[PDB]
Amino acid sequence: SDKPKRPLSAYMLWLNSARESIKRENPGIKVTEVAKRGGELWRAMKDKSEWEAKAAKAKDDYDRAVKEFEANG
Repeated sequence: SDKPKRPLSAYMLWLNSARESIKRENPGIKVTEVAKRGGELWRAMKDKSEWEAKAAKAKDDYDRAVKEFEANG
């Protein structure tokens, strides 16, 4: 397999689910101003338990899969 979905922060998972809808509604906003606004929708949407818990899942499928990813010496 290739590089597995590395584990990250919850606010990040949502950042990926809104990265496309973020640059669209935004004027090609810079990556530095993309996080300042991404923090408003993140806490203005529903909650974090969605992504946060989701990160754990990648964790299990990440420690076990990375091995396969690292077994390509």
